[PDB]
Amino acid sequence: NKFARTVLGDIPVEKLGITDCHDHFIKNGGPEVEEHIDFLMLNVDASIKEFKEFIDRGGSTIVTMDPPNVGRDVLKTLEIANAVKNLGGNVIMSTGFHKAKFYDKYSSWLAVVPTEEIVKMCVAEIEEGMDEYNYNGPVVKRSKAKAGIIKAGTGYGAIDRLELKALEVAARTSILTGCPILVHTQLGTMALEVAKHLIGFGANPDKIQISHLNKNPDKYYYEKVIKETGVTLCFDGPDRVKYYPDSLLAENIKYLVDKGLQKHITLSLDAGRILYQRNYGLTKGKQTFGLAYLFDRFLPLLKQVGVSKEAIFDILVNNPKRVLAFDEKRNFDPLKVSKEVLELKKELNLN
Amino acid sequence: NKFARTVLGDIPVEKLGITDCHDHFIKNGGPEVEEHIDFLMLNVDASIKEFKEFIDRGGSTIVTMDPPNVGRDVLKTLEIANAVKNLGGNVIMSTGFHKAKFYDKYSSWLAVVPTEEIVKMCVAEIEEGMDEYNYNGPVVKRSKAKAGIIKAGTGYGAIDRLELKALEVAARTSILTGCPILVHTQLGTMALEVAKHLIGFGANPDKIQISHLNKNPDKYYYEKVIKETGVTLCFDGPDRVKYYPDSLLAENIKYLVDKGLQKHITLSLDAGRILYQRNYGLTKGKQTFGLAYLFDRFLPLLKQVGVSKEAIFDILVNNPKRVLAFDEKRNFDPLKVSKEVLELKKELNLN
Amino acid sequence: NKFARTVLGDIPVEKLGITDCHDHFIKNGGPEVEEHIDFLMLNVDASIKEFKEFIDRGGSTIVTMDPPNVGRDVLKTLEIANAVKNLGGNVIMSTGFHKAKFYDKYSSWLAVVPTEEIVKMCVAEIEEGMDEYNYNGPVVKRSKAKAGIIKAGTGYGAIDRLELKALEVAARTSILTGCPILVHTQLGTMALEVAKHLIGFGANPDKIQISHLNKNPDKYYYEKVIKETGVTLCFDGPDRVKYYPDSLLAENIKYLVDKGLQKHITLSLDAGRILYQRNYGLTKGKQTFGLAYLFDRFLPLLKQVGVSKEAIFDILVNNPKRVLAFDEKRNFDPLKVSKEVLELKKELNLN
Amino acid sequence: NKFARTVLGDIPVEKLGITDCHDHFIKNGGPEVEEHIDFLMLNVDASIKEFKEFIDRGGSTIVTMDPPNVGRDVLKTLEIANAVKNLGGNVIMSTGFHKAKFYDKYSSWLAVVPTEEIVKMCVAEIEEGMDEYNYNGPVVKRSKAKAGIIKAGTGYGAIDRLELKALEVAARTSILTGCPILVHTQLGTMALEVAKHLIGFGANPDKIQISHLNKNPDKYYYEKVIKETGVTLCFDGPDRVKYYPDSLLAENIKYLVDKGLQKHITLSLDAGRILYQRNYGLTKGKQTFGLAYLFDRFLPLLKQVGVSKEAIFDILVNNPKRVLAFDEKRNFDPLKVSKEVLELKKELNLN
Amino acid sequence: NKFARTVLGDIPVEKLGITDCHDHFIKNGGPEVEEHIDFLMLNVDASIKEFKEFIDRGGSTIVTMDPPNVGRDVLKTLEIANAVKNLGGNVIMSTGFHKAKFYDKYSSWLAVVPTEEIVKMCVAEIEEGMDEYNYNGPVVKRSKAKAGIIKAGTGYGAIDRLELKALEVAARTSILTGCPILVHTQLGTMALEVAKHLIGFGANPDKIQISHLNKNPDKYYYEKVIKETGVTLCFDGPDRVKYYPDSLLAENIKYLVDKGLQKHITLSLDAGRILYQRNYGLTKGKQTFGLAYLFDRFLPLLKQVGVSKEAIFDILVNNPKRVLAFDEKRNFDPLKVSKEVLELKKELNLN
Ligand SMILES: [Zn+2]
Ligand SMILES: [Zn+2]
Ligand SMILES: [Zn+2]
Ligand SMILES: [Zn+2]
Ligand SMILES: [Zn+2]
Ligand SMILES: [Zn+2]
Ligand SMILES: [Zn+2]
Ligand SMILES: [Zn+2]
Ligand SMILES: [Zn+2]
Ligand SMILES: [Zn+2]
Repeated sequence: NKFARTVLGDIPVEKLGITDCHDHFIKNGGPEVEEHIDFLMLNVDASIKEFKEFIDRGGSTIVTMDPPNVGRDVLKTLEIANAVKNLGGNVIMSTGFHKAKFYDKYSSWLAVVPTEEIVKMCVAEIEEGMDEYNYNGPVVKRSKAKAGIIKAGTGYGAIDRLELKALEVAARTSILTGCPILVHTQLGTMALEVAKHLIGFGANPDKIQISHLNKNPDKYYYEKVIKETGVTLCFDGPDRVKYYPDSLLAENIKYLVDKGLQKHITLSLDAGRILYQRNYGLTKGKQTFGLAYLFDRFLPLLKQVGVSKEAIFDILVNNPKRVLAFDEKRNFDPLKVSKEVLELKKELNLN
Repeated sequence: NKFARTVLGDIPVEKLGITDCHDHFIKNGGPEVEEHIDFLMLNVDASIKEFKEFIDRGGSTIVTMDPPNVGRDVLKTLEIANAVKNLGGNVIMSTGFHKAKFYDKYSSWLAVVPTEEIVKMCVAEIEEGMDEYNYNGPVVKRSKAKAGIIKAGTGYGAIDRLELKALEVAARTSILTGCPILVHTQLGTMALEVAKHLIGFGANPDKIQISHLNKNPDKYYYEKVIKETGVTLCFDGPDRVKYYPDSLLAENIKYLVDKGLQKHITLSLDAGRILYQRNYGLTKGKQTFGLAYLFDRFLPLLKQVGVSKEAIFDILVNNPKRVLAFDEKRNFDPLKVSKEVLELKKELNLN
Repeated sequence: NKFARTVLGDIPVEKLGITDCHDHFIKNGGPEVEEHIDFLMLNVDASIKEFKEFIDRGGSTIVTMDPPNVGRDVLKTLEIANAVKNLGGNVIMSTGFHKAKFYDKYSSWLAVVPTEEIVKMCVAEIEEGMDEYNYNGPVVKRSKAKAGIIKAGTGYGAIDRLELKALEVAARTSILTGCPILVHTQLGTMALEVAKHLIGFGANPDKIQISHLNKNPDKYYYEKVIKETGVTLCFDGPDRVKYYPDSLLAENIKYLVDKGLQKHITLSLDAGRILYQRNYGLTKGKQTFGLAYLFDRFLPLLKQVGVSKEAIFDILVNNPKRVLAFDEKRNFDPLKVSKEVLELKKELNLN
Repeated sequence: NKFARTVLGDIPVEKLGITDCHDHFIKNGGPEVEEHIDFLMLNVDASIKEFKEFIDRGGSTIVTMDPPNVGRDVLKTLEIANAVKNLGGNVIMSTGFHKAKFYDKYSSWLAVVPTEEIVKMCVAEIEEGMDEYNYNGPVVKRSKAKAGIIKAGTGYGAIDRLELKALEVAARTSILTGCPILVHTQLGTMALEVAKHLIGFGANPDKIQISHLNKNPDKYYYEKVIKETGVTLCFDGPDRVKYYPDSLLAENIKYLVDKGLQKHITLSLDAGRILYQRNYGLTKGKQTFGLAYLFDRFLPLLKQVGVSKEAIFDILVNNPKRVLAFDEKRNFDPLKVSKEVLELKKELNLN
Repeated sequence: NKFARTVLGDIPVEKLGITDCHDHFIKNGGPEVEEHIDFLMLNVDASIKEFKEFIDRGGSTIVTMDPPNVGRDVLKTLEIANAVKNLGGNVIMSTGFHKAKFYDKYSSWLAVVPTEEIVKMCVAEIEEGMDEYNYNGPVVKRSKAKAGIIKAGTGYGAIDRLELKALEVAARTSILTGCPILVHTQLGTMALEVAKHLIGFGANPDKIQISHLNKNPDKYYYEKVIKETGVTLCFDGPDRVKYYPDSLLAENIKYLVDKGLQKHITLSLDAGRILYQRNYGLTKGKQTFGLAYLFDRFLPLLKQVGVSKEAIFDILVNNPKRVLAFDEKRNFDPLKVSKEVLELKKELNLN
């Protein structure tokens, strides 16, 4: 009797269906918008339209990976989820943290608040309800919607002490609530160490997804991470030509499948800029691709390069059915934390 | 029987002595540091040495104007206060807000949390204790030290809707607790309108300082603001040549005193960059001026252009003793808010 | 028996009334918007409201100084004019050019097209109708509305060769049509030389206004320019604190009046950024000053520093009535251009 | 009996010879130069020397792809063409448009002037003569030289509404005059959609080249575009290491040849920065590669990876003889435009 | 029998005539040019013509204040000097250093080489001949031309430890050789301390000029510096409207003269950007002001505001004849350095 926690309540995992495991609709301000205006995405109407295209093509579930302090909007996302619920659409929202670059290293709550206290706060979003004020300040107003996954983030070619902190937070929260974990890696760097640290803390590899490996297109590395740790690689990459062509990802996915690793791969669009969805594009007077592109162009390319229907079905349906399912709750035991992790925490002044 | 609220406790106002009404020692990250590395000031020893030169010269009290989310550091500022208390040094800390530039207009708590609830949070800093975590997230740990003034801020040539919200917060908190108010203006613009709105909300002009008028060196405007509203103008500007020479502030002050407005003037250094203090300067391998310059150079210049010792004594001692003294508490009545302010809030979508 | 040429037709100069000699409402794209998004001003309703406030205070005429290739929008500006005509509002539009910084120095029509052909195009806007496509390409579609002044612009501390060319275009078009001229100077530099070159070309000093001298607050210079050339100084500057305080402009205007030069001064707000008007400011969620500030704040300051009622009446009414009045048409004789101007044109490679 | 339209007149296509399908010599100002001084290219002598090296290696024709408003220089390009005509050199110039980013979205003639009128202006450059003033304003002075191709451009990962407008201008101009079309794509994105839209408007796929696919090195995509639409891919990329190594392009071209697609490929250097030509390089005191590199290095690399001498002959000679040849003139019939295109124009607010 | 040291030899001070005490003609690369292309000044012919206008107006001597590492060009400046010597023109060149901003703080020779060794190098330039390679590396090739003054520089609102070192270098060189000193202040800040420090090292106030006080227009400050130290203030400022109007400097000079301080003022244009000279301006296709403006515009303004002809003769002729005259050689005794200076060197880590 396994379940996934959607903003509208817990569902049996058999109801996940085809799942986009890392995406966006609303990004309401926050540090990312600070980097470029294209990250501001505030249109419920355009988001609903895009979600309906995804559903038209066969999809059901979208995991919106915005942590409370970086863009997340509970109220507007709830509007979307309610608009598509009668159509079979599901939304899972996230608690937790993004990479350190997005938090003030001197005075942010990630930096200053004891880990145990931050855990209580992320547990509360998984089990009681998400803060409608997104943990922006001292006033909290909890939604009835709960988060169903927790996030952490690592930076370019380095795991910052605060990132190791957030990973500990992810692991403990997952340990305590049973919830899945997904981690943003920057250009697909430090993926192996992210998995190792999470597992070293006590997290279940079965519940771990690592995003953005597409930006480090090293098929050997992909296979190493999977075989050494048992985690799952959530790829984005389709229609991101300023990074890498679609063909590059299709062939690296084929390799992993040929090596028997098809149960450890999920897909996403990570459409987290305004021009990365079709309907959002229209609001900007532009023709752009969005969620339908996955079905209209990328999956056919997977088939063309020789990935089987069966492996595609694992990627879209069975793998997410597994990695997003809640585990049973457990106690967190500090004495089970690996020595490698403890020694790193000491080196990084985290205790 | 009036008192001022210092971080070490309430003191009779006769103990304030010569008072620097707007300054800094610790700025611990935050949005300002984002603009320039020089805003990052993290040295308690350097701070204490500088406070001791200020005291050596005759000073006693420094009001550190850092609102919780912009640079404020309760723990480190307490270290500084404790180091000089036995020299008769006093530190007053601030609650409230800075100008809107420093808050995410979409998702910050200033933008999203109801005024009433923000007021509760600022009142608690004045009456229970400041959050050691500086209100930068949902976990709060209150210090024994309380804030003794509340801040608001306005931007260049404009009062943003969120700054009008912070001004209502400042007025409400002040009304409820009796605490003084100090408002940052940007280049000394909108000073008149800040005064008017605060009074319109029901705040006491006797408790209101407006900072930075020295950056809009308009003697007629100074006089207008003081005569029309009865607030106090807190000038910084000594050793700020990239803006205006010391002589200009000296002459403008001479004019106000000659007009009979000496009770409406306070002074400060606003040394909110690392090269604005002597001891901090030495930590970056430079000779720089700081708090002692007020006495060694600027007051002699005041005397030189013809400001009397009595007027100087009001500026440094009697004025602060008045405007920093807590008022008798009142209840806030929203129906007594002025029609001009009600109309503005409607126009800015605040109600 | 003189007329001014408004976008709704020529009017007796007695109908000009209180005139704002340099301002803006619509800035639709162009080189300025490239410098900052605040230069984009596209709101007809907000413009009309601001215009009505100006009329409410006693104003009648506004001269929108937008050359065709820099922001001008004939269609939207006509909407504003028609909205206020029944209130006695007048709008005068501009042909000609901005400072060289706004024109490609290699390939723009300013750089490349022979002066005589450019003159014909500017004459045509004065005498047949403004291009609704604003001279931004090879297709022209003329409005029934004609321009009633021509602009040129000079840059910081320099008159560029293309700017001398635009000065020649201005002088020739004014000579041929009788139209007035207004020149933008950058920070009030080169104003004397602008005056001299135009007169050198054959332009009537009586038709020439030079803007932005307020940004070079040198009373002796103001006096020199007026006494040596007889042109008119159009000041902006109220509520522009980042440059200079209102008080400085007032006192410099008092100086000029005291020297007998009150017939050579006009006033303007030059509200050419979106936060420089009250109603535009509301569209961005801010309280700001705009056109009414001239009457509510700056004119009373002029009185307060001692400028006579007659001088204010000249500045606001009689001087605009003189400088905006069309001259009798003349022919331009090139062999009559001053020797100073001829030599400079050789030096700058303009033949 | 087919001709190509060179700046020196129409020539039998058999006289095209080896053809560089996308290159540059003169870039006189314009928006690109605004991006980087390196785009400014003004040296006729250096350009003629480079052209002579190209001829010395066996080249004959160079298509210079500068649309009127972005860099184009009729006078100087004619100087180049006249200097090499007796050496067998041919120059073809372009009318039409660059990508939207290079035009003011509010006030540029692309934005504001009705499509039909723009078409007339582009047909005129093809059939009467190019404007020596490059359509940079309201004065036109036609050269005897005519353009022999029309350009459009699309931006990164999107076709802007104005770009769809320029594509319609390109299709209509080609249908009306018979001229060929070349489209800049940004990083090789949206190539398939560009092809379908042009075709949708009624353009002859046989007349269509699309540039920059080399920047999206996806052999499957290249193949899809060619097979589904019949257009021709004009690659640049030799000696552009900051994007991709020569080897990648060579291997992708080999792939296309192996799949039977060798008739759908042309080559170019797109030497549109000053350090992308040997002789221009010399003027800046640098050793750099230029046009000769095509023959000295890249074509030998194509042989090395196994591209047949026939495929290479097709790429350099036969394919350009087909794609650059004028079609018989036709009438444009709006009712023939595809439903997909019509629906998109509605979605983009283009009627 | 005093002499000044020009690049063509020692001259009797009576041959100085009207002397521009801080200016430029050639700025050949260096750290300044890295800040803005406008600092690049390479035109000997334009420089000569400008010098000739200066001479035509009555001027004789120009002190070019470029220290060896920042822009200085011995070869080209000699060309200029040689072209005007027969017109009675003199060029004095400089040794020493600019402000610390222009030297690598970690590894520049100023940072790393012991003070004593640097003094030897600067002494060599005054006494044997300037390095034609400008001390920009290990290979030295001395000109027959000697430097006739030594420079030092201080930064904004601070004297950097490396600037104190350079001040020590300046004092020691001056004490050893008798040469005069000129110090650039940044925005006219720290002028008092520069004076005190040089004096505390043992330099003669009679030989000291401090530049750029015009950027800190505080008349009381000017008087304090002169009255307390006896140094000379070298003003630039004419036609630098982006800082301050000419009228401000004229009035502040009038003040100093009225206080009996006319012997302590020199003048200069500091035309150290390419548009700050008339002839250089012409090479850029612009009309600009330069050296002649001193005589045509600024000196008449001085008279206008009431500065006497005798005060003006001092500023131009008598004062430079005093401050630029060599002192008799003396010995440097480090034991005689003021306690204030010793104390600061310890605080700044300079031992
Ligand atoms: Zn991510
Ligand atoms: Zn994402
Ligand atoms: Zn402030
Ligand atoms: Zn401050
Ligand atoms: Zn202007
Ligand atoms: Zn303007
Ligand atoms: Zn291109
Ligand atoms: Zn190109
Ligand atoms: Zn300098
Ligand atoms: Zn200089």
